[PDB]
Amino acid sequence: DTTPRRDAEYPPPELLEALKPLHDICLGKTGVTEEAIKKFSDEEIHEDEKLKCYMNCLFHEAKVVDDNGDVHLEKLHDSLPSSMHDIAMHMGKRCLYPEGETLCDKAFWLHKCWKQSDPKHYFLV
Ligand SMILES: CC(=O)CCC=C(C)C
Repeated sequence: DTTPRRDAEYPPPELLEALKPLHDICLGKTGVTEEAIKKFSDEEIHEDEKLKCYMNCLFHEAKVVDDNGDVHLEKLHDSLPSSMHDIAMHMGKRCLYPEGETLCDKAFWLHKCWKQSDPKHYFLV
């Protein structure tokens, strides 16, 4: 079952809420559209270069990157609500080592990898 779970409990409302202002900042900086974000979240993987940098911006704004701006997966896992701890771990267990030239490339690589592993529970806002 690969259909996206979207209800009052999941994605966690408190997480969506905390991310919203970061979304406003990162959408403003990169010029990505809302539609591009929703389509990646809920339908099919697609390559939009501004979406990739939006994704990178979100990791930075969320303070889950190391000193070189790379995603620090332990910090990301700790920043998630406890209720999604196990799902996120299985979703990321074969996505440990991102490939790509730029920080935007590696951020896209991760998101794509998480979405392929568990498209029901994967989301982007
Ligand atoms: C937080 C997430 O989505 C992936 C984390 C992956 C680990 C801890 C192996």
